[PDB]
Amino acid sequence: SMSVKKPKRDDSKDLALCSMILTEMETHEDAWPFLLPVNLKLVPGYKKVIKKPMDFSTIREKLSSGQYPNLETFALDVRLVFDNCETFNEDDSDIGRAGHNMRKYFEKKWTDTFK
Repeated sequence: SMSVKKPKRDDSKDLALCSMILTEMETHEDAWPFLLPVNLKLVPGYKKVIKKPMDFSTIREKLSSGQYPNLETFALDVRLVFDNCETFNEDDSDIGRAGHNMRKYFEKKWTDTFK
């Protein structure tokens, strides 16, 4: 509350550390469904169904241009990429499996870097 603060967690490396996590997600062999925005002209249903499209290239641009106010807003966009994937793709598909794999990979890097 006013004039009453928890001890100050060092957040000065968070930008760099989120950038490294993102590089590792970009270079995973199962990243291919997530590297670029879904083409809304060429994928029937996507525009209407997925209210908030997100992909790695869009996170990378937001990161590089100071559009994440803190590391939690960054995690929310990464998770949004996989939540969208689950909404639109069957579990038993290459893309559906890719998303489960990448979400796992992300959550481990996230815990090991920050928790």
